[PDB]
Amino acid sequence: QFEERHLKFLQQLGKGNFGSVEMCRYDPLQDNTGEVVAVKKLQHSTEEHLRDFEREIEILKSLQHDNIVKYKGVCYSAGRRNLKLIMEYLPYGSLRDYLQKHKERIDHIKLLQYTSQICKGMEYLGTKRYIHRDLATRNILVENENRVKIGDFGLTKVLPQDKEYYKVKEPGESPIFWYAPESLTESKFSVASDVWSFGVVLYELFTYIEKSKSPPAEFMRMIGNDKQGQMIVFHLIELLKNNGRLPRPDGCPDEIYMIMTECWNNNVNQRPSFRDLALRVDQIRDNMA
Ligand SMILES: Cc1cnc(Nc2ccc(C3CCN(C)CC3)c(F)c2)nc1Nc1ccc(F)c(NS(=O)(=O)C(C)(C)C)c1
Repeated sequence: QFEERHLKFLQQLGKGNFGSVEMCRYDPLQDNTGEVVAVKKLQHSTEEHLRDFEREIEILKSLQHDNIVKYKGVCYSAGRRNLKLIMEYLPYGSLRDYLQKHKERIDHIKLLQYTSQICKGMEYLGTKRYIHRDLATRNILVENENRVKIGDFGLTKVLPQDKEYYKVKEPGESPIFWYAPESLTESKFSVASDVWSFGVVLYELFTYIEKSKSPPAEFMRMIGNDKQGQMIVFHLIELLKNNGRLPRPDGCPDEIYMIMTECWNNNVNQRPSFRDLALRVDQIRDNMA
């Protein structure tokens, strides 16, 4: 629906796993009344990466929800090379940077508002049998001080119709410090592993992205920064199997940390559902106010 002729590059917002996002202005009338949008593109437009990207575009086009970033369309060069994904532009950036910038103004009730919105988005994903796999505060965008949206689906996979997990081991490597143990061991991704990584997201939120307190920093301090390469993963594995966990962030109430640790259950079936998570978070929020 979008003509590359009319996309005006303004800035690069960020570059991730094989892709980049740019702030552009769609101005077809050339009269500077066009709207600012986000444009996602691939940087090695391989045929693998391109059909992965087309599956991602279909997934996003199929999602409609207040806490999911709005798909707007696609734009492709002459022929079908240089496929680009057009999305709404959220003006406050990732939840990670936003939380780091306004940490003295954002109180715990606000953190829980964000948490509840994240779990409603994730529950919508699950009702569509989608597994996000990559959920992290860097992937959560801020539309304004009262609304956040899950903002990238480059790793989202559709569950097989006959099973509740999806096995995928991708070249290059991903956020091991957000990954469930079964995803480190057997490359199994499921709603429950998304729940584990939501627990890590909640941890993130209550650390306010303090420098010492990132999951990579805490985990590599717990396993020792002396170790190298592949062995990192191995040690992480057993750190998780001896119930080594991320610590309670400073100032976090014990019930929020208990939600965190309950999503960090080694037993995949004993992890809470996103609807129960929203329930508990909304009732804690109600209690605080
Ligand atoms: C869809 C979308 C709609 N709007 C915005 N708005 C937006 C506004 C402001 C800033 C920053 C503020 C100031 N700094 C310095 C520069 C920009 C911003 F980064 C984004 N972003 C979007 N996607 C996006 C963009 C960039 C990213 F890195 C990520 N991360 S990502 O998912 O992991 C991955 C890299 C895609 C794998 C996602």
